[PDB]
Amino acid sequence: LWINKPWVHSLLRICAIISVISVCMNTPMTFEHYPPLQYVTFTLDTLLMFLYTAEMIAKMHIRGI
Repeated sequence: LWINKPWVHSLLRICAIISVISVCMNTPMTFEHYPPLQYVTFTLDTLLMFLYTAEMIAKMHIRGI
């Protein structure tokens, strides 16, 4: 349906790459270097978690648990 767009899956893949980058940018030394990076990765993780939870609950609305 709306969440099964041909390009929305590419958006999800790009989001996964962004999540990989963010988790690669989560170190005590990196945060000490740039606490702004700490805030940025927190916000990115929050957005990605929101999107992935939404798509998971939408997907499970059709297929059984």
